[PDB]
Amino acid sequence: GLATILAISTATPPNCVIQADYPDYYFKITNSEHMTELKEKFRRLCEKSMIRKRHMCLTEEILKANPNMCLHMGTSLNARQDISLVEVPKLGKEAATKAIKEWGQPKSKITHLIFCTSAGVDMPGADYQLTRLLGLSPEVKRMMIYQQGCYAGATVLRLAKDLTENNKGSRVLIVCSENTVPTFRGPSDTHIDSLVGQALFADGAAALIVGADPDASIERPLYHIVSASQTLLPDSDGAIEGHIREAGLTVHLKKDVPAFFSANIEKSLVDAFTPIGISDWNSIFWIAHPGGPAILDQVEEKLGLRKDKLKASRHVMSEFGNMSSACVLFILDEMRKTCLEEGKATTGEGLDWGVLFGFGPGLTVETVVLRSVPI
Amino acid sequence: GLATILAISTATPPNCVIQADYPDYYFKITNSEHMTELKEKFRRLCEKSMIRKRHMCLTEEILKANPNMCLHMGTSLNARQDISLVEVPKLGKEAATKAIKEWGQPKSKITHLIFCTSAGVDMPGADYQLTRLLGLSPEVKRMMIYQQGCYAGATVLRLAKDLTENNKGSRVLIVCSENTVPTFRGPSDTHIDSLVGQALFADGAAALIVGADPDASIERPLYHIVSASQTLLPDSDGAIEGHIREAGLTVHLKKDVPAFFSANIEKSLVDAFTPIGISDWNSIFWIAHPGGPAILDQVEEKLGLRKDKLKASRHVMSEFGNMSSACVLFILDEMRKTCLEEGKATTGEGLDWGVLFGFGPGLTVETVVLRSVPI
Repeated sequence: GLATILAISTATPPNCVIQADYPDYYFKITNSEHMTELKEKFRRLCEKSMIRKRHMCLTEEILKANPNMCLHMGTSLNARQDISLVEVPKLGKEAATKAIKEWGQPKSKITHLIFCTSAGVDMPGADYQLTRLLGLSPEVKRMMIYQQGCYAGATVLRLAKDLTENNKGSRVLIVCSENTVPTFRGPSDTHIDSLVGQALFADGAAALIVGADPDASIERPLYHIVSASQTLLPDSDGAIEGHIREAGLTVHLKKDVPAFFSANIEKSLVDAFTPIGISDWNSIFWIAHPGGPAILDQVEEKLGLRKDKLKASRHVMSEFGNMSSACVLFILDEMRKTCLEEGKATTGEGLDWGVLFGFGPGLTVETVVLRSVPI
Repeated sequence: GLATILAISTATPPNCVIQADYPDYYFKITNSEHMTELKEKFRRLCEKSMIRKRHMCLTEEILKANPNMCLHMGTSLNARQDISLVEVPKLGKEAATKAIKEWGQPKSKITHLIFCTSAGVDMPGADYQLTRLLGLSPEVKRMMIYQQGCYAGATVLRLAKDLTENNKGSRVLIVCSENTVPTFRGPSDTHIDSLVGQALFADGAAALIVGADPDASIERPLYHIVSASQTLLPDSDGAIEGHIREAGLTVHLKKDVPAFFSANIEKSLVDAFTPIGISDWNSIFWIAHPGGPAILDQVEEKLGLRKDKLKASRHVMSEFGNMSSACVLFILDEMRKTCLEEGKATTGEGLDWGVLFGFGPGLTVETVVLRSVPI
């Protein structure tokens, strides 16, 4: 067969933050109102993010209950773990139940589970928690993908393709669940790159069903996963790092990040699409992890993409912020729903071939070649 | 093709502790010599461990510099991470270099990397570090398996099987690297289960090359990975837990653990060997994760295994202790070397079919069916 996405669903915590209001709220709750210049910098970061709103399980009440999380470097990993380790599989279950209901088959037919998160590690992991919460078969074959950051929404597709194509009749449930509990922290003039995360990161979960031999009388293909590649970018060592410490997950970013991704992305397109015979990057549909807005702007400019190629990707970023691995799965869901509602000829904006990109630490570009499905 | 192990190598840190001396050493370096009854309990645990020696990168000198690690619950994750995150890929590279040398092919033919550890998470992960240290191709397809504990030496074989068999010509490098840095801590009267870990856990790394289409002119099969299953045991929730906290990785064990594994292991054997037609568990060769010695004793008793079926597994436990995911890979290396030197007819103690078991949190039994290779 050929790995095929059969259902997609998403979930977010009910609490949302309006990005226009976030600088005042953030500098107040972190006791940082004396940092007037830094607050103006943060306002500019929030304005430039092109995020309208973000969902966050971290409410004002929870932050007031956890003052060490509101320090810049407060000893707080235990408080963060206590919140996030429950929230990650809970939000994952919400998305998974909806995807399983869309699919419409018995959960006993789920043979594999891939769980992905960077919001907190535990033994047994979130894959175990989700298996028990859902009532999956105890013999479900689990793969727990921890702490791989913003490219792992593509990673899980790369993994799912090999799992489903090498196991006749297998059905893989994929769940990505991300949140800001590990990364939220007070500001510091010494650490501007942390501020970037505070402007961008958000909560969300997405779930998919994948199989390589869809039964046309009961299942409905949405996308086919044709190929999946991964590469490290030259000379990019150390550009993005995240450390799990006593103060939570600390983020470290170098100024050069968008230039690294935009200068190297065409190589990934050439390598992925030369065997297909496609070289017109405007003739394919696009899903690009959008959590770095300058990355997409510079990729668009470097490649000469028409300004609407990234519309679905930028829409998810506007309405949800950087939900890490879940973003590209939300974008797939946005695209297939918008294409159905608008009467497009395919789930890929009327086009047959598409590309899905994950970007993250390494640097690392994950490149997935997709095919759409008619109407 | 069919996933085939083509090379195996191992590595350990040079420092080792003799188990007969460890109760005195451990109770001195943790400033706990007044706890005489607890020390006697620890002596009995160390004696019943059937471990002769363990390798550990944690030295007396390093422990003296990290007093927070010597308390039972001292704030110490940062100090642990600082040691472990460099040691994990360093020891992994040592094993990987040896395995690639045995294999004898250029490192540029490695298309995939699986890295597995529970000794500390970082972004980018140990897979990235190993890629750069080894000079693997930037386009190597990486899978980072973090925090899955003592069954993950079987997990990586399950993963490698699907990766190699779905990608023609692919060659996967597997590296498992474990250490005691996150778990070492001082003793406590009300946490005897943590004391168990202090008697058992050890450092080590193993590396393998796997491919599904071995070229007999240049490559040398050692074992074939025929099937790979995973299951959760009934009624076992919470029997083993490990939490990543400000004090490091804390371990929590209920008393019933060996009985859970021994009561349920025959179901896994029947499920795995029914398509092959085997029911005599003495007629297959055995690789069993040995880090819980009572588990192997009860499995041996329950199934009626003859007294030397578990010899290779217990030998690795005796000479190296519980190195978590790396143990079963050490046992595979020990078995194929012993069989070569004893003039056995196959790499599986003269037998054709074998079973490899990982045991870990969940509970979770991973069951891998192997075939040996002749002489």
